[PDB]
Amino acid sequence: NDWHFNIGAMYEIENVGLAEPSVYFNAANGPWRIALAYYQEGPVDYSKRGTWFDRPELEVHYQFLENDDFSFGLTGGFRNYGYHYVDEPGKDTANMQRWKIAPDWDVKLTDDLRFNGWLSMYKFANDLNTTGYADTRVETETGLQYTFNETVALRVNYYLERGFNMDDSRNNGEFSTQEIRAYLPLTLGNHSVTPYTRIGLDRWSNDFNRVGLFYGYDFQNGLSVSLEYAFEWQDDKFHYAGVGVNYSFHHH
Ligand SMILES: CCCCCCCCOCCOCCOCCOCCO
Ligand SMILES: CCCCCCCCOCCOCCOCCOCCO
Repeated sequence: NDWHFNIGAMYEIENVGLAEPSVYFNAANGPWRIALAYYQEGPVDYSKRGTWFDRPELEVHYQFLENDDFSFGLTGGFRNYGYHYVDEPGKDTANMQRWKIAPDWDVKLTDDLRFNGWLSMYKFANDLNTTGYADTRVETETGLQYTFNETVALRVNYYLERGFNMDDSRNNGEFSTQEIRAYLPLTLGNHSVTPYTRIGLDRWSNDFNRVGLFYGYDFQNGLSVSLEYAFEWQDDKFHYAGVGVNYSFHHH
């Protein structure tokens, strides 16, 4: 079968502040896909330093079935969160892993309408007292896709993320987030434009909205780039900007 490879890089900025460079490489053959990525997050002014962390990751995806009427796959993943704390009590480092098992599906309802989504089951282990994370988490984004034509499609999804603790007497990091996410994927030749919105339904930890715009360009020579902006707020204003480059090449 054909070996499909991808290599890429991204640089994101989240300021209310954070600089986040990352790279990745993935290979696919038949129903299998293996992805490796490295992500780092720290203050934009780390030069002045402060707490930061890196996030190596290995994911494997398997496609059980891929037909027009029904498609389903599964991804297994592992990540380590390497924290480096600055000017804070306790040890200055911590390592917490995240194990992920997540099915994804796409089911045809009509020639124009589809029901798709994914669901991730997570386990977090080690240094959770320092880290503050709940040891268990479930997340899901599932919904409907109405396709106008090859150029436009509408997607409206329900989103849920929640943290639980298997450890009966520990309530650290527990939370619940529910949202409605709408996207309007536009494909224009080599251009890709996807304006989207996140409508907060409710969230509690221990109304929030976001509007954004994704843009991607494909040079059709294996190279593609992307730019994206997002604005989130409560009453709490946050800004997000990101740029990326991907190079696609196959085998056989
Ligand atoms: C095969 C191509 C790899 C493409 C680069 C992706 C980056 C992969 O991870 C590098 C690991 O970064 C350093 C940390 O020490 C390793 C910890 O174990 C993490 C599991 O991947
Ligand atoms: C930038 C996105 C443009 C895409 C437009 C498609 C809009 C489609 O309809 C979305 C309708 O759903 C709205 C949100 O859910 C209701 C909110 O919850 C109620 C009270 O908080």
